[PDB]
Amino acid sequence: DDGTINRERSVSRLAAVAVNYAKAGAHCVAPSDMIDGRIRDIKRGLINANLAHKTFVLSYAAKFSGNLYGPFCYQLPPAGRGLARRALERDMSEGADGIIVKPSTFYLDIMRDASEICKDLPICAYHVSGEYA
Amino acid sequence: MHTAEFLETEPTEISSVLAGGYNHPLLRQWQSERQLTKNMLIFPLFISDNPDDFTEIDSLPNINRIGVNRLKDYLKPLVAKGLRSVILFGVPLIPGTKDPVGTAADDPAGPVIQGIKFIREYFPELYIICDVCLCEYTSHGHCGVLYDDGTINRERSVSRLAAVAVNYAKAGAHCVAPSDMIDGRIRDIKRGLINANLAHKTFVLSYAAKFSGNLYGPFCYQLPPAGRGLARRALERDMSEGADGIIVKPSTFYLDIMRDASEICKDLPICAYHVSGEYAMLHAAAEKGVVDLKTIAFESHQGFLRAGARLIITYLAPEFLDWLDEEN
Amino acid sequence: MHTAEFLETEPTEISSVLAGGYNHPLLRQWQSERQLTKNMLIFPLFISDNPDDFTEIDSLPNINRIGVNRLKDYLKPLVAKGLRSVILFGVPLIPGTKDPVGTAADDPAGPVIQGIKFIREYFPELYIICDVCLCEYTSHGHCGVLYDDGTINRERSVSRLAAVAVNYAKAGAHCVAPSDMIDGRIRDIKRGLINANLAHKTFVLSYAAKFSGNLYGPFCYQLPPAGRGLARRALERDMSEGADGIIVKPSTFYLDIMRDASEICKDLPICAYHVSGEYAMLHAAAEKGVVDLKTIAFESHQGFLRAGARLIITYLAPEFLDWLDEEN
Amino acid sequence: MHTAEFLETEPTEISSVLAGGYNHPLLRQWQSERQLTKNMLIFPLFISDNPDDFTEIDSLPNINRIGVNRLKDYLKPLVAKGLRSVILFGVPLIPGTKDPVGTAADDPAGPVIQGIKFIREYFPELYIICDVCLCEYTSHGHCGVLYDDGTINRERSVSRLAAVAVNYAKAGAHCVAPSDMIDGRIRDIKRGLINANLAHKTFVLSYAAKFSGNLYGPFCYQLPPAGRGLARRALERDMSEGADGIIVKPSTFYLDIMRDASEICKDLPICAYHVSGEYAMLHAAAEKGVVDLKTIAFESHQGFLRAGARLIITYLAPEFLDWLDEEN
Ligand SMILES: [Hg+2]
Ligand SMILES: [Hg+2]
Ligand SMILES: [Hg+2]
Repeated sequence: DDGTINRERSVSRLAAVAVNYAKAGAHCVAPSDMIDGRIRDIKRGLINANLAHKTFVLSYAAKFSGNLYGPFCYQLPPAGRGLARRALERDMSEGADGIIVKPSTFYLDIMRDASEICKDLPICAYHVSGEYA
Repeated sequence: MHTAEFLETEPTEISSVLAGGYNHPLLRQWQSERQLTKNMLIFPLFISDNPDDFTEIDSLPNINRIGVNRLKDYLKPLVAKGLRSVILFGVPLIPGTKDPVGTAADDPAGPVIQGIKFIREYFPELYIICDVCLCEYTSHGHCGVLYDDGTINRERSVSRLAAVAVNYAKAGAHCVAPSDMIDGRIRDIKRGLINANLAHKTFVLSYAAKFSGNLYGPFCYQLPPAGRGLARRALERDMSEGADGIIVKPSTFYLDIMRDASEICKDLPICAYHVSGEYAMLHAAAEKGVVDLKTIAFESHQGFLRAGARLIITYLAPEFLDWLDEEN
Repeated sequence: MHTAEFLETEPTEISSVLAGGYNHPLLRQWQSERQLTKNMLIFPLFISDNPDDFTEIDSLPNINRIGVNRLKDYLKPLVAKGLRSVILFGVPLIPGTKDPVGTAADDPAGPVIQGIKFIREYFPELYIICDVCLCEYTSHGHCGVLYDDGTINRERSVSRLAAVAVNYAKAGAHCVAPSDMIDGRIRDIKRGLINANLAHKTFVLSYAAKFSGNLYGPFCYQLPPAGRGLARRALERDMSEGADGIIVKPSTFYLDIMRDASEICKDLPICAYHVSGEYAMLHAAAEKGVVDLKTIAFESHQGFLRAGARLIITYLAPEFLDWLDEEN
Repeated sequence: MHTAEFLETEPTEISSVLAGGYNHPLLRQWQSERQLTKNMLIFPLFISDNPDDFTEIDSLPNINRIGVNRLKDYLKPLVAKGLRSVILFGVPLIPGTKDPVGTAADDPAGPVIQGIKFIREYFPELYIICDVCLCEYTSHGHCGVLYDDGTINRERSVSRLAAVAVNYAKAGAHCVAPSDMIDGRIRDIKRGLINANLAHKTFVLSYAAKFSGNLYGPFCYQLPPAGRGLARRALERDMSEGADGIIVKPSTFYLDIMRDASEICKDLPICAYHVSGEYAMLHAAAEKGVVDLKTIAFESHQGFLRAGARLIITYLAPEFLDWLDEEN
């Protein structure tokens, strides 16, 4: 009601999509929300949907907010270096098989934390449009 | 008909709810490993030999080639703006001062030393850092004393650099930031300052991490962009050799390295350097409007502070001292 | 009647489902700590003294004893295949060159130095590594300058090895891989290259881990197969002594050690060496059909890359450069 | 004339002299993290359904397909040789026992359970480990209960495996080594043994690390040769799920992984498995003479013990029990 995101709903709704793609024939699903625990659920859903073993959950464990997406909801602070470590460690725990760090070039340190923390998970760098243009 | 499917959930884990730690604008200050002050900003200076100079350089810059008689005006305001430091860059412009050993380097009557005697007196407040390198005062222009139409003569160049290093330090400069990258030049610069009995007054601020990329001028010893291991060995070495603080450059493209710096060199104040490349890249990008300068400037700079740095050498110094004064 | 019993389960834990990270053929590339390129492969060369030589050796080999006048043909193709490096092995075949101090070693007119002057000119592209040892140029043939009908005279042999090491390095070779295993031979080879003012050009690629097993030739200082601790102390030492990169051999039977190598010597490029034994063992095994060569070759080689190595010295080099060109 | 140059040295560092720790033959036993005994060796058994069987398999093997009436002779000697364990492999040969759920699996009258009741009585001394998998007792032959002309039905197959697992364990078997690699099959096999109130008697010896390579038979869920990270996550998981010991296979080509195993699973006895591939590869290699079997056999096996394993599953078991009796 003319406010703030209804977590559990949105999540229940996202996990829904997530699986339909995955039912449709897609190999990977990269949730780009950043709504807490959306991964535990997307993995659980793919499980019941008995697709757990085919789909690669590639989370966006690290989606920060900066003037690099379009010049000028839930989204981690540029200076918050600790959330981002807790936000990875969480998604790793929740089932994520790989993770995404973005933007990239301005957050190599974070990407660096990613590798340490999420050492056994293939890490992916995202060169946001901002950086690009 | 296609209806919105909604999967069946489980109760929310208390360990999936971080979001409340970062909601208010204040908790986004309370999450910053360190907040950006004015006393962090270190302004580079390119003191030219024509004491009447104030020549604009450029690629996107708003940076100059000042002279010792302009200094009391360009510096005046900034300082009243709260500026606490500067990193001197000397610029010989006379027709015959270069040479085979950058002799004109430690030159009691040049840009640098004739700049350092100017501040210590008109602006006793400031804190003087002096870049230490033979690039600019040499005929070939390489950073160091070279051999037979080849490769740098280490021990010589070093013996020569440590020389300058101390003269600055004898002249009245607080800090010396060697920018060569010639092995063991630090052990020597520290030793020299020791005999010269100045060890206890001068802050050796090494450039432990000087990489090579298209970010210094569009297109000698210098670490590879991909070599992540040298850079760790190159820090650990300079830390051992006496360095009291260290420099990582460029910065924004090497936050990971700056990150390694903090771990490795944990007890040494780390400094971030926003190379001109980065700098003129941001302005250039702001003009086409790909982003708004002021926005990208602090993000990029808190990138320094998060990534590890408690100090910064940037050209946006004129700018931040204004900004950091602001609230709403 | 005997019926298939099926126990009663619990809901599947999200932390028991890894399988989706490795299903597509591409995610099995996305899981490899490092993918195998051509620029990793380093080809050993056994340059004989009869410049007309191209004598096949063997146990299972497809390896030879070439001469300096064959070199421009055997090497030609491979290079056009993308080959970027080689590790020279000199072979004196003349009737009187051995001796009490492997004098003929650093010999400006031998296999090795008369090979290294051949490439630097006909194939400037290549990267030359030179094995450094007194085994082959000595009458007794031991690796080092020996005493009275006994045990190696360390300091001598070392003083002598460091000598060769530098001559190669003076001759135009890029890298020097000491293969003795005589204590502190590295500190000295690095020191020598320093005085010789070549420190900054030559890559000391030690053989920090040279064990002893039936894999070099069927059946001096050399580490025990079970001694897992020496090997860690033997690396940490060579790292300290100046080594810029290190070698582990044999390889496939010592992936654990290669693994220790990576941890210990984390910032130093690690190299895997597929000893001839291993090599002729694989061919020999492929002929009886116990496995298909091509299959076992990459598995065994990605064993290097997973286990820790970003470089490799193998005889399957002729082979991989072909293969790595392939897709389906 | 070309004379032997000898560089000028520095006094030998005490920290470059390890060599005295490994000189005598005894100090090379005193350096082994662990010495190889007979009670380490675990012999695999392929108990066929024709109780009169003793059919030789092969690629290089000296391994068979015995029957329950041969068992008291083939086993007799070995045991008197000191053998303390075996890992049973059941072989149904009758024309109609396969099927959609490997029902014939836990079959009180089959190779496996009719083997396990034979030892517990004629050789009470031995220690029985039973491989647990649906590969061999299924029509399709995949390891697990499959779907509609596709991909393994996890939860089913698991529910079915845990079933077998317990029947063996009810039948009188000491250990159960699941060889599937179907996620979470361990949590369940441990849970089952718990309800079945056998948790405290049966040793779950997982195959936490079963990779895929040309070493099992020349040319379902199974980890990639290059995936070094899954294997660490795949161990840490099985350790968590109840596994009391773990298996790494193949072995010699994965000593690094076996190495990770020891670190990760430090408090769990680690076991090395010398897959048939490796095995027939060594014989095959010994025949052409590329090496002498006996030599390569212990090196390769101490490779297990150094790399991390306090147990071993090999076909050279007949052999070592002889050998380990020897001195000179
Ligand atoms: Hg310079
Ligand atoms: Hg040698
Ligand atoms: Hg199986």
